[PDB]
Amino acid sequence: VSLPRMVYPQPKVLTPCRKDVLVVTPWLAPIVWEGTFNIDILNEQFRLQNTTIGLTVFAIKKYVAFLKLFLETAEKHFMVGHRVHYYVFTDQPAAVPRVTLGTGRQLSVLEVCERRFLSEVDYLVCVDVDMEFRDHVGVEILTPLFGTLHPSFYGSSREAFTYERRPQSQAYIPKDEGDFYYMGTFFGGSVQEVQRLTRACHQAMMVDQANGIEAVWHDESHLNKYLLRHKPTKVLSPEYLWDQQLLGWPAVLRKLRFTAVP
Ligand SMILES: [Hg+2]
Ligand SMILES: [Hg+2]
Ligand SMILES: [Hg+2]
Ligand SMILES: [Hg+2]
Repeated sequence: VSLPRMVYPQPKVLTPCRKDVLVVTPWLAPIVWEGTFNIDILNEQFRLQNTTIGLTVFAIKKYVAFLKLFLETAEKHFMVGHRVHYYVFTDQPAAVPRVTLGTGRQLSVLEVCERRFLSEVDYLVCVDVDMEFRDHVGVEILTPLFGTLHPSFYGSSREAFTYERRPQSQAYIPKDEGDFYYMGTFFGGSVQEVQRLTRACHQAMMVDQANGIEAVWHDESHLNKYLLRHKPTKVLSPEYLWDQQLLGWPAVLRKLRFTAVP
């Protein structure tokens, strides 16, 4: 469908969008920083497709305590105006707080890549519960396949990346390979691409088990190997995954959108 008439500043062909950061990968995937996107344009494009976003979180044992703040802040900041289905995976279904949701937003509690996700959402976003949203996280992230730059490693050279370095692991990446170091959380994409990813990692991890080896950073090591060989269609800047107690608030981050809880 066509967009309506809209009034916004003209893009400036001869002005770089940012002079401080890389805003596109060498496979031409956007890297999402504040200033790169017009949110009104993007909201129109996604609303016109009647987009549903699923948000999955695991909350097991003590981690259930974090659900209240997680959901309440997602309600303020996550995909506001779009259809959202939260999927909470928990060992304690009765301890899930009753959080009031906006219209068009729903929550399922699943007691601990089901096909149920295909018929229900267009995109899946996979995060941890011990976080809170502090600023806009919206449709600018949505794409067939995305990962987020680990906040501790975005300025690192590939040699310093904590990839799995042992050739006997399926997650092995040598010193002369690697684009970015993606954090093993906050990834997502179309349901198809997310299921392909989780299926690949799950098979690689079982191969490692049979061979008596466990990757240095577990799930995250294997995510890094997957996204090296299957380039994400967007990459999110560390605005999308921050720890301000550990890392402060550098000038390169104009927004801190989704952050560790004390
Ligand atoms: Hg710009
Ligand atoms: Hg997921
Ligand atoms: Hg896995
Ligand atoms: Hg993975």
